[PDB]
Amino acid sequence: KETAAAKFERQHMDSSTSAASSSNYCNQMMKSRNLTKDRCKPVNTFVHESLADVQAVCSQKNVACKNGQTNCYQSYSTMSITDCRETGSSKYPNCAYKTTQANKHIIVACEGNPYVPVHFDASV
Ligand SMILES: [Cl-]
Ligand SMILES: [Cl-]
Repeated sequence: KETAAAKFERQHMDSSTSAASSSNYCNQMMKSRNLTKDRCKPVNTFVHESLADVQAVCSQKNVACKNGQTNCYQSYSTMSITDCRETGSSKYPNCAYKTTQANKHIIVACEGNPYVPVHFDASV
């Protein structure tokens, strides 16, 4: 009951802000995107660009994925992103995250028809 594309959108897209506000962005977004349900998702990145700009990456620079697959693509430009990672004080169900805002290239795995992002691999 979620497509790979839709799961990618939910976990990784935050086009409604230009950049993480505040230290509490990650606590709020990890909860609101339902990434804290039965466990605290340990690590997650949100991208502050339009969905079209992110989708476009699937036609940009083809690079290997960490896992050796060959359907990864690296954004030609940097993009506003926020990395969310659990802190030592995080104990499910009181999940706690460090918010780190940055401008980096993103690397995504793409697939399907239409050929769209299905996994966030990394930022550089
Ligand atoms: Cl979909
Ligand atoms: Cl991630």
